[PDB]
Amino acid sequence: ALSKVKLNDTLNKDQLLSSSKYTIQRSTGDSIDTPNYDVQKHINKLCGMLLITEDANHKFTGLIGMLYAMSRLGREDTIKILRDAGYHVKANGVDVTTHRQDINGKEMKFEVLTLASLTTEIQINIEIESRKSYKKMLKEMGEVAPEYRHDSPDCGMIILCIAALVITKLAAGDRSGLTAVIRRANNVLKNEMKRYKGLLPKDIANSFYEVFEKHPHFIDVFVHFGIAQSSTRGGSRVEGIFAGLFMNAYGAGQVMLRWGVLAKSVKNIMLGHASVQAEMEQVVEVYEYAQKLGGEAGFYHILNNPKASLLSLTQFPHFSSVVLGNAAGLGIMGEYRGTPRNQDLYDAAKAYAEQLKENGVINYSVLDLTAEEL
Amino acid sequence: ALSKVKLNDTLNKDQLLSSSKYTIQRSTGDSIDTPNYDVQKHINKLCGMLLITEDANHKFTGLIGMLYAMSRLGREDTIKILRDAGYHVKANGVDVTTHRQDINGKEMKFEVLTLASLTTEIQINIEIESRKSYKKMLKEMGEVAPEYRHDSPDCGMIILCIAALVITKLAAGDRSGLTAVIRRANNVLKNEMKRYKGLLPKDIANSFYEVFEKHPHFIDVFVHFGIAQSSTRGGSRVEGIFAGLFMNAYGAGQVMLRWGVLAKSVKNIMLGHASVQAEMEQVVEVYEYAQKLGGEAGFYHILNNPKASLLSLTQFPHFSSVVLGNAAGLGIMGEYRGTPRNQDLYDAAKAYAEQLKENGVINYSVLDLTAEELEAI
RNA sequence: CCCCCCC
RNA sequence: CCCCCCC
RNA sequence: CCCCCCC
Ligand SMILES: O[B-](O)(O)O
Ligand SMILES: O[B-](O)(O)O
Repeated sequence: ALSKVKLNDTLNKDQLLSSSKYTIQRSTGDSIDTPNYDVQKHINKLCGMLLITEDANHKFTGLIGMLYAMSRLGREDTIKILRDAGYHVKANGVDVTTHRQDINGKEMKFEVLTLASLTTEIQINIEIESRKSYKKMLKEMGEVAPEYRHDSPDCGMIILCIAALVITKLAAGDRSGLTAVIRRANNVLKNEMKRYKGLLPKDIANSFYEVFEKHPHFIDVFVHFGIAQSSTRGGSRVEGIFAGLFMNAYGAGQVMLRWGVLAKSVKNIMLGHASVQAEMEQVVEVYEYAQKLGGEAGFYHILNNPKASLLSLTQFPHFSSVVLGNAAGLGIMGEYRGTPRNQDLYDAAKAYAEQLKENGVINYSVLDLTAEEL
Repeated sequence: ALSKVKLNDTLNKDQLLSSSKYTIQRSTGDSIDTPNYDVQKHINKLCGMLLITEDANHKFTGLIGMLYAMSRLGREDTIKILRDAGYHVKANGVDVTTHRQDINGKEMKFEVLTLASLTTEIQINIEIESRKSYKKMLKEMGEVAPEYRHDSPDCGMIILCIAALVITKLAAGDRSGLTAVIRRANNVLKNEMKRYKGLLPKDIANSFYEVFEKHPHFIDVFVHFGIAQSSTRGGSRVEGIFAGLFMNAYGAGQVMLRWGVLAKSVKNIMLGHASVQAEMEQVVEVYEYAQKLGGEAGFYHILNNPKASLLSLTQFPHFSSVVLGNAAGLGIMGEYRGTPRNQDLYDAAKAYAEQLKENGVINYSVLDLTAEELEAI
């Protein structure tokens, strides 16, 4: 039978990768700081110091943010996530030590962390500049409220909130999302920006973009932290904001998959086209593959998962075009940098979708109506 | 087939979070007082002291209320709830000690608790001001009845009754509910307010609002206490009031879910609309998800559970609008701060719902009627 | 190669 | 982001 | 909040 002449390449390719007899292990570099729960409070204070600092130097915030996420996971778990990801790790133990240095003649004491990635000389400067901003703040308002200070438990998570926004736009893979990252960091997180002078979306977002670009293993660390954080029973409102923003990243780099379901849901006529119907057998394969993977597939593009390519609908020019057309006709795309391979099908689908948002007839068969006198 | 082109994002997102291989542990701060059952009676007396005090300082009532809830749970269980929630806890043992201090020259004895959160100096002042209010009360009525005194077992739970009302309106997350909290604390809990001069709904409600804002882990403690309390076989009438008020919180921050079932139940015509029908596949996913979670989902918004966002119907502009319309047409909303994304669908649904409350024909097929002679009646 | 919107 | 009523 | 009769 001609029905038997088929080959499920999408499923078979996944099968090949899922059933590997051998494994690779990547060298991360020299050393990774793995802070445990004991150091967590200190990192939160360090995060707060950057947040209180007016016109702060967010060169290290991306890395500091990562340290806080790791301190929440705790040494044991963070090492486990690094090893499970496929990395050879030389773990550096983070401990609190008192450093004595004479700044402006007067000998001063500082509580610093034993970090390889962060110098003790740069750590003291974060505290130095924060104290300047704190005394200026104390001079302006007399007494500083718990909301405006570096001590606040929200501090670490506030920084990680923009990290969740960076992760949201990593699918583009070129820092193009930065504008949207800043925009959203202003709409959401508005109250947080009021309390902290150092909450500079652009500055912090670039720092995280840099850390994820320079250290791709940290993106795996963050994604797994975010999931672990989102597994919690409850928490603060800032922790709720983070969880929401982190979940906005789920399904990034696979918008066509969701827009495809939309086109079906709105019943765009162009889906029934002969050239679109030819692709159907194979488009179902990818949808069934996406269904099979479940939650796992959500962060496939964020973390550069090799199997992310398998979820592409771009390989089907006709279906992608009607899907993209429907999205344009419903006015839901833009400035989406996706181009339709078949222009005629796109234009036809865009036209029908534009006509759909003008009509709308009531389907009385859906409702459980008895004696109708309507 | 085009029927196969689907993706259950709601279910998959939950699956991802439910199957986490790794865990986070949060630092609560420095120390949390974990009082055991032995200290429970003392806290109830302290609660009673604030309740007998005319124009009492309810600055610490939110925290004292939490201590009573923890003393009912008992050290072991409270530590367990804190650890299960995802918090690193340095437990402080609460013990009763006698403190001698000379107030107005005369050396006085006081029974105080070894609390980190509450100073022994502030504890004595609660007792000092209560004694003043007690002697004034003794001068007014001669003999003080068991209902009017601080000794009463209801005291601790009376304070926790307004804590249940605060928890009821935490979904708004901005203290906006305070007006309703006070209002309800007057309708319900009316007899309790008669017996206690210090039962100031506004003052106590703000204290609990503050404690839940400053210490988010305490909201987890309270919710779990409330469930544990509501698991009881029986109790006092005040304990019954609490249980009822605590259960009013179940499903807060998810009113649209319940109003959606209402729209279906009343058979609002606008549900059959083309743009509403397109969303249907996905709206069922969330309803089935809510059905799957069961009782767990009830306090998802109260405790800032990460998965609470997944229960939102706001992501479906058309369905939400008809649901909100039906709620307005039936006159059940207001002043609900929810805005319909599709105005035309809302107005159409509001109109139909208004027409529904005017009609009403009897459906005789529902009843198990045999030989019908009602048409003659 | 894949990706690219909004929230 | 989510939420927001009444009881 | 719930409840509220009779036997
Ligand atoms: O543990 B180290 O090497 O002191 O940082
Ligand atoms: O147990 B403590 O430390 O005495 O309160």
